[PDB]
Amino acid sequence: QASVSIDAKFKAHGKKYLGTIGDQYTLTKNTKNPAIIKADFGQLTPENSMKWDATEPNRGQFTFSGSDYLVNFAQSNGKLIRGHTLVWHSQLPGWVSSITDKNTLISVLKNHITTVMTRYKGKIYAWDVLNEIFNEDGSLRNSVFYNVIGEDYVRIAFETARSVDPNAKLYINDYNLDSAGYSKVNGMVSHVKKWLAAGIPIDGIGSQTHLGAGAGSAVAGALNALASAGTKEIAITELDIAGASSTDYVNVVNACLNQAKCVGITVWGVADPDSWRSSSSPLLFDGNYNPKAAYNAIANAL
Ligand SMILES: O[C@@H]1[C@@H](O)[C@@H](O[C@@H]2CO[C@@H](O)[C@H](O)[C@H]2O)OC[C@H]1O
Ligand SMILES: O[C@@H]1[C@@H](O)[C@H](O)OC[C@H]1O
Repeated sequence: QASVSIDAKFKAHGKKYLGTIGDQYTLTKNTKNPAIIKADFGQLTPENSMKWDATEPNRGQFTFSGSDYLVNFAQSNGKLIRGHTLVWHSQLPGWVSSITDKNTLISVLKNHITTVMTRYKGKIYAWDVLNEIFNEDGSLRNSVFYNVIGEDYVRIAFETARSVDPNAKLYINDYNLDSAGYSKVNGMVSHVKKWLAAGIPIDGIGSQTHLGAGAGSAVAGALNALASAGTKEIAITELDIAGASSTDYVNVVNACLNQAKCVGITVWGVADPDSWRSSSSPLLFDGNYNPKAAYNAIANAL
């Protein structure tokens, strides 16, 4: 655990949290990891326990052991939680993707959203209702949901989510929204304006922010551009930067700090060895679960 909590320092600027991710393995693999989470972060996103493949492996049959643990740990330690993720084309059981009937897919889709959201109703700050539904060029991704249900699945998803748990912030998450003018950023903005104008309850836009070294400085403008979509809020949801330089991290932290709609940042992992991009050392803590230079730099910028 670092002595100075960046989550604390960020919140002091009026932000909601600066968090990270977790699940049974990482929260138990050693003493430092959970100690770091408790000491320096204020929000948690289940790394994999809440995805479709892990919550509904077989039609209408749920398995909540893993998610229950993540949620319970967070709730027990005063950490906000971001559910992730309800609708996505990846980490999706074959039984779902094989469905060809629209009404059948809608029934299933709603049942999944409901059963999962209901189980943690009132304990979830924000849900990534939809995840990565855009092609890089701004058009809608042709996932089973899009091919079978069509564009109406967006409305069906958010509206169901909104009714099941009106206390959660409904989000649409996506990566590569890292620079103003990027096709995906424009596609996200234009679609969201359309949807919001149609009455679809979209409370925020989630920007993963999985960056390469040197892409930090361009994040501020992307955030500004996303702000034009018109959602109540926005947030950096799955942050990690190859090289984890202090410059990239401070830039990204400032990108959020100086944008009124950015409620918080969630770093996709605690220490390097546990990173899904470990080979790039893209996290704030190293192999020894010790603060890297970037962590201290972020702290001193706040
Ligand atoms: O295998 C897991 C990965 O899928 C990853 O989780 C994913 C990373 O990519 C993002 O698009 C998704 O939003 C996120 O949930 O990180 C954990 C790995 O173990
Ligand atoms: O432990 C579970 C809890 O996490 C969930 O919120 O409500 C149902 C319980 O069984």
